[PDB]
Amino acid sequence: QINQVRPKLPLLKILHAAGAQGEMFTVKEVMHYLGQYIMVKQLYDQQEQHMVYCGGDLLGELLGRQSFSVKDPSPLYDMLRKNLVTLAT
Ligand SMILES: COc1cccc([C@@H]2N=C(c3ccc(OC)cc3OC(C)C)N(C(=O)N3CCNC(=O)C3)[C@@H]2c2ccc(Cl)cc2)c1
Repeated sequence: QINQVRPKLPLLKILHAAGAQGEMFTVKEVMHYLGQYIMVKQLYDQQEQHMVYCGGDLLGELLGRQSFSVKDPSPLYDMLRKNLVTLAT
């Protein structure tokens, strides 16, 4: 209810697969369900949780690659800006 916008359609399918329902979502509203999705699907390595391997996911089939490290916010913001539709650049 923060006058927020809609994400990319495969992101909305990943949110539905997490058990959610929606149209408009913030990065925080996405993340609540995306952390839950990655945990229930196990899209991470138990020993290196600082990486997620979405290149094998719908996020990967959309972007051609979506495997990344969570410790590096700059390339992560560049990916987010393509998967959650917004301003910038
Ligand atoms: C700005 O938007 C973000 C984008 C990417 C990452 C983050 C955040 N970084 C981590 C996280 C960080 C470190 C880590 O391990 C060292 C594990 C993490 O969780 C993933 C494995 C799900 N995320 C988590 O969900 N967490 C971190 C906090 N505690 C948890 O149990 C789960 C967030 C996340 C992950 C993926 C997405 Cl698509 C969205 C949100 C925010």
